[PDB]
Amino acid sequence: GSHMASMEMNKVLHQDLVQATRRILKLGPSELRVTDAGLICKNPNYSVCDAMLKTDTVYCVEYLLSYWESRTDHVPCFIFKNTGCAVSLCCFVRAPVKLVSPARHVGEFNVLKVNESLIVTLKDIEEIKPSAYGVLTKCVVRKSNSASVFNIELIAFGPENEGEYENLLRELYAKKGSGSGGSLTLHDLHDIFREHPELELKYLNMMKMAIT
Repeated sequence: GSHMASMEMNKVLHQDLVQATRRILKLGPSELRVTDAGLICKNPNYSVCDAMLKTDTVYCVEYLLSYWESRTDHVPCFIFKNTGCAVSLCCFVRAPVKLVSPARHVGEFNVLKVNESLIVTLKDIEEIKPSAYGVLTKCVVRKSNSASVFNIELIAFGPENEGEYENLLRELYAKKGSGSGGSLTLHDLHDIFREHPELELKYLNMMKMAIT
């Protein structure tokens, strides 16, 4: 989390973030490029890991950003890059300060050319997402009709069944909110899931219904 952080603590953090990225994004075994752990929390211009995204596949980008924030205590910054025939999501502990390509922040629909950086942060997602309780923002990459271009859409998702979702939240409230009026926030979820990882699987498994 700083240039003076110990190698030992950095290695645990690096392993945590890499494993969580594979799990939360449901990546195949070869779909994550990992930067050497020796670089973490020093030069901010290097990512920790880059996820190689498939097209037409839902990715839980808001939840991943929120998880990283919970583990690092820094504001994460993920950057979509088009390497010619694939999009990578390059995951940084903190925003880089010099990028190879000109950069802009996501909206709901985006066209991603090669040698463009497309930044997504929690601040961007908060601006774009609905106000409804419990929504999570996902991203989907689509093949463009144009060569060397991909489209990236951000989509709101909710639970498949309200009642089963409510029953899961009840299990979380039995572990205990930090939100307005004692309601659970996503940061409450990360804290509970740290101690109850079986509930985290049950939660993510149900957040699969695109919202109107």
